Amino acid sequence: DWGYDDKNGPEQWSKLYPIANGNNQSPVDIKTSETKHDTSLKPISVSYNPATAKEIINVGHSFHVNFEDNDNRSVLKGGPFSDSYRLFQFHFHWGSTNEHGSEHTVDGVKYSAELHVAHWNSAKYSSLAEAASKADGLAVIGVLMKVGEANPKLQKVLDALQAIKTKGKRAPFTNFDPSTLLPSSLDFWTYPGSLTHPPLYESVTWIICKESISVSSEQLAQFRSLLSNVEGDNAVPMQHNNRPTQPLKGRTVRASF
Ligand SMILES: [Zn+2]
Repeated sequence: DWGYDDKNGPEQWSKLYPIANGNNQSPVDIKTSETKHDTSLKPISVSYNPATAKEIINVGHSFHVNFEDNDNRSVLKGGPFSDSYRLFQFHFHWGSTNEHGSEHTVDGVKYSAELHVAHWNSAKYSSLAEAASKADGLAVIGVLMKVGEANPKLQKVLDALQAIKTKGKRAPFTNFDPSTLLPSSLDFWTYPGSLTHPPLYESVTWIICKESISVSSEQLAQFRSLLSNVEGDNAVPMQHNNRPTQPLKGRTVRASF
């Protein structure tokens, strides 16, 4: 079983998942002096239907907000993509303290947390399960979260956590459009990469926003007070779930700006 502690964590993952030492691993440090501006990149277009919001789940290492993905009610288009990608989930990563917590870094700078909005290629594939292992199967928008002012758009999500405190708990989570969590500028970086935890498939086209969103110290505390243990066991707070940055191995990070 994999996690984030020292026995089962990022430095150990290569034992059952050798792709952890692959050539297209994520996250990465984005060095802005080494990025290549690409005039061919189109604007990012998101069109999400709040009716697709389904469920919030404590998954032990994190929590997930899942969406109905049976049709194209909620889609990502544009950027580097010719295909339409269907929303299926969003989640966050965070760290032990405010000083770290993001997965991607920019010129070496670590942010406090990171939002991931994940989609699958419904133009080419019939299901998430099919798409997840294909090079062009997944598209994830990453948004760096900078500690500062409380973010009111996080409210519904944070209010839901009291109902899913321990591992395996789940609740309906409905009528929510996660494009409300995105920054006002959708200027972005893009590079070919991977899932940031097992199974670590190199199936993700990353879209990293240039503009951060805010999160308060107390909002981050709410993430960290989720519990990784099952109900009735000794409490084990979910202190962190960010992977260290990985070698670019010659990949190019492109800029839309
Ligand atoms: Zn993630």
